[PDB]
Amino acid sequence: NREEKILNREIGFAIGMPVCEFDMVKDPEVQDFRRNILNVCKEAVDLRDLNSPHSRAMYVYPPNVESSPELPKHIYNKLDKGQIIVVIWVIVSPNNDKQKYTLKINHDCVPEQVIAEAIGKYILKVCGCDEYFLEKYPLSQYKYIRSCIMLGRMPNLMLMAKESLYSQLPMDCFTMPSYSRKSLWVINSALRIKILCATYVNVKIYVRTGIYHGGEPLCDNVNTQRVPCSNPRWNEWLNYDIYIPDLPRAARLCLSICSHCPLAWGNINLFDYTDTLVSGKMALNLWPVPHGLEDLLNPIGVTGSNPNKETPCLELEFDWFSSVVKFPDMSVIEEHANLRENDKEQLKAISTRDPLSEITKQEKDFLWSHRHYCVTIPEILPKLLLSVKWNSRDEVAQMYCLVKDWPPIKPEQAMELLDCNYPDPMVRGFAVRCLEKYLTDDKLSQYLIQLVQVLKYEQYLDNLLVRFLLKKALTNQRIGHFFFWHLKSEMHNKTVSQRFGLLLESYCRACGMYLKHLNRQVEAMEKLINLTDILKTQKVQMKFLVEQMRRPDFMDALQGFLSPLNPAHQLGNLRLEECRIMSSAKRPLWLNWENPDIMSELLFQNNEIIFKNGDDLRQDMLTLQIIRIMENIWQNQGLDLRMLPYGCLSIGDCVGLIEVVRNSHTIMQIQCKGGNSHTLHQWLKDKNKGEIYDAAIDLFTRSCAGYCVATFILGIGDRHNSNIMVKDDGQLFHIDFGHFLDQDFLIVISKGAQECTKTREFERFQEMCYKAYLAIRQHANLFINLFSMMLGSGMPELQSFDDIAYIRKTLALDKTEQEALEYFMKQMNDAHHGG
Ligand SMILES: Cc1nc(NC(=O)N2CCC[C@H]2C(N)=O)sc1-c1ccnc(C(C)(C)C(F)(F)F)c1
Repeated sequence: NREEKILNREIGFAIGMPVCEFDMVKDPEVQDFRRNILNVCKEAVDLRDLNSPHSRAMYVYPPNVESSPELPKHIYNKLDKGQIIVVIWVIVSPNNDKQKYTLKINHDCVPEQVIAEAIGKYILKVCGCDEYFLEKYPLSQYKYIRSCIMLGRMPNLMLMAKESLYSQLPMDCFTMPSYSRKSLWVINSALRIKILCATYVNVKIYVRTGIYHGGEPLCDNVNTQRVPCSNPRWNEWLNYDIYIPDLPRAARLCLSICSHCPLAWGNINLFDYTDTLVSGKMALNLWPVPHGLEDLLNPIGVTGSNPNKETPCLELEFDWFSSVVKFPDMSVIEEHANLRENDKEQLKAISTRDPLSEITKQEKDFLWSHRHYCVTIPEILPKLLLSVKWNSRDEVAQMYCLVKDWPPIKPEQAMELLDCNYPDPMVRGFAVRCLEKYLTDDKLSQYLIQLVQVLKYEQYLDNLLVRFLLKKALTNQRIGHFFFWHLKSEMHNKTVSQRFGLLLESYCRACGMYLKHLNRQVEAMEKLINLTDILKTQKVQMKFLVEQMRRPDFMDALQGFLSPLNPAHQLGNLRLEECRIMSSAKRPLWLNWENPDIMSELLFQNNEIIFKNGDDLRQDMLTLQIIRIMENIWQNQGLDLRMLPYGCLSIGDCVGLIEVVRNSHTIMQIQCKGGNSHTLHQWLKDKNKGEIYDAAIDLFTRSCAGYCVATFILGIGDRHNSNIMVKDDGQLFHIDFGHFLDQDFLIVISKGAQECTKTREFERFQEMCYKAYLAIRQHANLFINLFSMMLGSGMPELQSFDDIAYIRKTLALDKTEQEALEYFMKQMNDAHHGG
């Protein structure tokens, strides 16, 4: 076929695993997933082609927008009576002559008004990248115009006739592949499950078991007798304290061959995606030794079986009811389940506490009793759920009248419900139902790294989170682009390869034309991915890389595609001269691309990117996104702390891409230390003289107050002279993040004086440093939720809550607002010896 086979090899390249290899998968829980049940995502395509070509265009080019419509008061003061001056680079002649035009327009206007003033047949293109002003959003909402107003930059916006884009987007529609087309509450018996034997036991060995719903034990942890290692003929019908109807929906039984150190752990759902209590013999390969865990079991893991079949396999014999028993529908459960001194104040004391606050059982019973009032205060839902034992049918039934009827909570609050705890299929249903309705495309863009890692927390392959993420990826090629590259990064993990290959190929069938560009991205990456592996010492390196991009096969894949950091950055022919290799630890690729846009000179004549291959960049993105929200809740309250949360994307295993800031000058190891202690201020002064000397100092403090407290609140690592850089408008920021939660700058704030503490400018630096954590400690629930969502990300730092206790220490969440003022002051006056 010319429509089925046209796509099934492009897909095999854009995932790296042939669709044939997943056609031959014998596991019954893949074919049911891939069938038309997910292919209702074609409705997403129906959404993206509803009103052609405007709907198609808004799909293909996603606006980059700020989540804050109303411009803040200080940014409003950054404007001349709330007015921005923008240059319009009209092109009319067929030649290269450009007719520019300058306009003074109210910052609350719209691209339609810009079109009307400059002169609907035209669209505004950001001059130097394929950023397009298309939909009816205010000018100041776009990140380009908002950043222009913030930095006082001169905004550049060329005019292009719409036909130059409407006719530049060939259509590519959706063709389906060949695969297009008792009750557990009436039994009376304890949980009685047999261990047969282990096929590949490794050298009194016993199976330690237990029922878990979360990290919470659901009964006594039944064990086996101590058989000899040679012949593990267990054959034991272990009797669990858990009565079978009491088994909850997500109650994966946890095996542990234990020599009480677990030789091998493994989770197995006590249900399945069709709500069937697993029966019959089951030979499952067990997962390797727990990663940094000395627990009695390892419920911190994935359900199902191990794809690697060389691991010790244990044989099990589940319940034999001589029939099939199904978990009741939610209607039957719901039918089954069918004051101001502290009953209103203690509740608010709980709600305002972080989810990491260990709720006492004496207070868990208080939370449990006031179900009828905790429903009125929404932000307590993450804590009411933990106030319920999953040992019981009646307890969980009582909750299912609450979390199903719970009024929706704010999206950053509903993102905690998708962690390792809260593993109920309906808790995550509520979390995703809130995340769909309230989360916006740029907040989703920030939080997508979190949402990808919580696919692994839902127990079946056809989640509702999968549906949400796929539908969003089929409407913007930023959710699509970054979702695709997140999954491609997490393909190399065998644990989630089965999920993520199917998810990827579900996306590669309905993304559209972008797949080719996506392939051209992947191809362009896999040469660089190859190139780095070829590379794994500079002049030979420089000439080798020049030779390796001058070849026609290499130069073909490395030209005319889009940046994996920004598809709006239309990469053209490589600037062969300005591409080099650093003398760094992993030797990343400094790569420069000329802009095929006619007028490259406005934003940037050339596009610069760092290509790291060897270091994980999920923690780097985690730091940069925490920085982004911290800035957005500092620069929305009027505390004009200035910083740069820039682009970062890990494209595979420990391989990724970083947008170079060319404005930010050399590292301070040379820009300040010259690879004397007065170099930084002198260099900043000689590069900024006159009446402009205010901001170049004024924005330095606001660029050092917000990063001394960010490196504090999140416990970020050491700040060497090779880790910090500085712009020329006084801005500085940190670039080499990574692992965390584990004076030259002083004289600049005092404007060159060798004595700084006595100065008033140092005092204002302190008084904005304090206001920095005044609101960050007011917004701690968001940060705790975000940190908690990355526990199963595989990051070596976020393994358990014992590491998120570090941010608890740094923010001191237990103390009162007045008492927390001196908490930072102690370490702050310890760092610089007085303040
Ligand atoms: C965001 C960003 N902007 C840069 N800017 C220049 O390097 N510039 C700016 C122009 C000249 C050049 C220079 N020598 O000054 S670097 C950088 C960055 C971000 C993250 N990690 C790194 C490295 C180099 C430490 C790593 F780890 F990748 F090797 C760099």
